Amino acid sequence: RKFFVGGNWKMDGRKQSLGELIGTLNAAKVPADTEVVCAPPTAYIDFARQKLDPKIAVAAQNCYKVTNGAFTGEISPGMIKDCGATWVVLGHSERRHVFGESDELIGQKVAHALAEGLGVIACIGEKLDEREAGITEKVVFEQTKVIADNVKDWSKVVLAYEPVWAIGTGKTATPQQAQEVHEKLRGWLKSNVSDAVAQSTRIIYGGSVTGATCKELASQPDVDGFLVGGASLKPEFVDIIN
Amino acid sequence: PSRKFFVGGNWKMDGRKQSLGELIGTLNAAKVPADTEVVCAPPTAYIDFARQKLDPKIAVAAQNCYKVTNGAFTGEISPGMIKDCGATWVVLGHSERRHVFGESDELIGQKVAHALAEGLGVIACIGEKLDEREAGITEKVVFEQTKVIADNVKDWSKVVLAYEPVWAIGTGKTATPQQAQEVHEKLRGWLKSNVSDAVAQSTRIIYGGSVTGATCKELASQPDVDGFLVGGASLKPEFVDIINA
Repeated sequence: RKFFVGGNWKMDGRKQSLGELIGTLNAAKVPADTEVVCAPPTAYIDFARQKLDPKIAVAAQNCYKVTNGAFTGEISPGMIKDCGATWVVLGHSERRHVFGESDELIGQKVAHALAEGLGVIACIGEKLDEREAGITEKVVFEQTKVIADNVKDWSKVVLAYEPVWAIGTGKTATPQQAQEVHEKLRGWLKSNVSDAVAQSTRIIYGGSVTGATCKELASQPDVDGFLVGGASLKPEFVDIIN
Repeated sequence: PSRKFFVGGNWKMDGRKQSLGELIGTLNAAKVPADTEVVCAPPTAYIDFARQKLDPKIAVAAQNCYKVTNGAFTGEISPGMIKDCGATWVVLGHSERRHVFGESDELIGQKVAHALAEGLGVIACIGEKLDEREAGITEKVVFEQTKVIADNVKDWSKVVLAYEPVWAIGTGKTATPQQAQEVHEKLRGWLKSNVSDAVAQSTRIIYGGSVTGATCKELASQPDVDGFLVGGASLKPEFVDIINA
């Protein structure tokens, strides 16, 4: 499986700050066995695609489902494609847990984005209370199932496990924990979909990853990459890529 | 002095470079009169593209924004971002935001204050729904909406008010030019009563009801109508005719 690194550029964006990042990425080495995706704020997808080296892909942070009037609402897959992005991030923790996007809405979005010919980074994760309460497997699995129900071809899908307790709470993950949760994901895919799908499908980690903690996580047999939050905005993002 | 005629195009669409670029091309090629202030509000995804094709004379607006932010960057575009992308206006309180996405009067006020703080112009939308109008409360509803905006405005220099007769949009009710003038006249009066004579005389109040190439000139002739917030016609060639009303 090709190693997969995504950068979730959640920020109060500017052409100057974004430009600097891009210049840095453009000058950076992308290892040959690696696929890199950057997701700017929506206003900057076009700008980013224009400045970024084609070696690096662009993702939208979100999209809407089949549109129903209401254009002031979210960017459509058509727009995302039009602006030259080839991926979308869906079910990201912030959308799930701050903005209240439903499991069903996410599944609908995945289906729509895929139909419109985008790649999908589909995000799942348990909350802390859930972690402690021994319902992590049940929670991620149900989340995955709804995403899975909306995927015909997995070739353009990447799963991102984001244990929420790894944003905004006081607890930390380890290469061990990542493997456990990650290993289980593949098993669900193997029984539920296919062994071929389970083998080829990248499962990336989205807990808070830093240049400090990236290498051990990468070494795990079932961690195929990262969905990076704050670190994506830093020079250490390059270290993460490598 | 006379209020400068103001025309905004509310480009609510599933946007494309090709269609948008063509529309901008048409505007660039048109003889936009010096005496008309023209503003185009594309989808967010196209907040930097238009400003890269449209004529400098033409001004770009965001369709919405957020108030003070905290985390949650995936949320609405900020005023800083809008400015950064070269837009100098934002449309706030648009009926679609109020009546479909449920934006509160309070939220709109916070947005107005923040947008102005950050150096943007504001197109502030007000208007009454059909039940409100039937119940005889048109003035009450629009005055209250206007009060909320007003409470968040210090300098009116960079504000334009747009009256949207929500009651006559998608309902089967038709607003007559006479009806539009009545609402516009009342709103100016509120400004006079509640802010200043100078503000009342100087503030553009633009019409956000259905306007077309065939109807623009009669509407523009109304004494208290300072221009338009153009919806669907703004995506069409007759948008130039409207500009020239």
